[PDB]
Amino acid sequence: NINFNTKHLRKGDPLPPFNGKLRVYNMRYCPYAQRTILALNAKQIDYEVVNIDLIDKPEWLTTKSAFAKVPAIEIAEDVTIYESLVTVEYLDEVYPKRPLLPQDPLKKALDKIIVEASAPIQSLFIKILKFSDTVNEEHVAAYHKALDFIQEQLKNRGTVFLDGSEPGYADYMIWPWFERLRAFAHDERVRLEPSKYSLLLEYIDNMLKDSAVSQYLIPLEILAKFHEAYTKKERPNYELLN
Ligand SMILES: N[C@@H](CCC(=O)N[C@@H](CS)C(=O)NCC(=O)O)C(=O)O
Ligand SMILES: [K+]
Ligand SMILES: [K+]
Ligand SMILES: [K+]
Repeated sequence: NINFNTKHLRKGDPLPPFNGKLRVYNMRYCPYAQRTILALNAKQIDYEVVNIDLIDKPEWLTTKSAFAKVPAIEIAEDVTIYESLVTVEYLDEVYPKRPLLPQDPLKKALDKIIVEASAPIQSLFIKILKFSDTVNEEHVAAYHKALDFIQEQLKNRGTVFLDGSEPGYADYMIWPWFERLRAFAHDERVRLEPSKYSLLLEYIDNMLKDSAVSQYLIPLEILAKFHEAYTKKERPNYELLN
């Protein structure tokens, strides 16, 4: 029912009036904002998306998102939450069905640790994307430590997904970087050796089939095109899907 690909709004664009639907201030290619989409999808919460041009930001953005970042959710008129993990934790507390976070505090903590474990991945991706020349071997090594740790958590838990037979917070909150890893899979510093990472590669295949993931997937040729702008220092085209 939801259109993920309405125009990204720029300075001079009007602010659509609140209409009752929970609203996400998003940008289609933002992995951080993707966390909020995944959560909303998995929990089957009705919502609407307002896309934001991050190069030429709407004047009224900081009104909704103090740090001028995405995502932000608006849960009522002029009442907003931002910071991706903050938004997801709010939705999990207020919408009880399909709980993303473990109820047991210890298990909850482990999930958050796992998410933190993906920082080196988040880091390598943004470096390769925007500061590619500065990418050294500590970055690449840290990234591999990151993958090792995550795979091992999955191995130890023995389940299909980090959070069980259905993906949960840990899965969804790291997923966007795995979605992106797929498009970096022919840069040599990212490609995964299939013996070492066969369990992780299998998990990624299964994630692609989760309906919260699949309905929001970016076709890989589109994502590569998008990334291309950055590596050339071009002005982003936010409308490739529209
Ligand atoms: N810690 C924040 C970070 C989110 C973030 O970095 N959003 C980026 C987009 S990928 C952004 O809005 N950058 C604003 C800019 O272009 O200055 C979160 O988890 O929500
Ligand atoms: K980014
Ligand atoms: K960033
Ligand atoms: K390309």
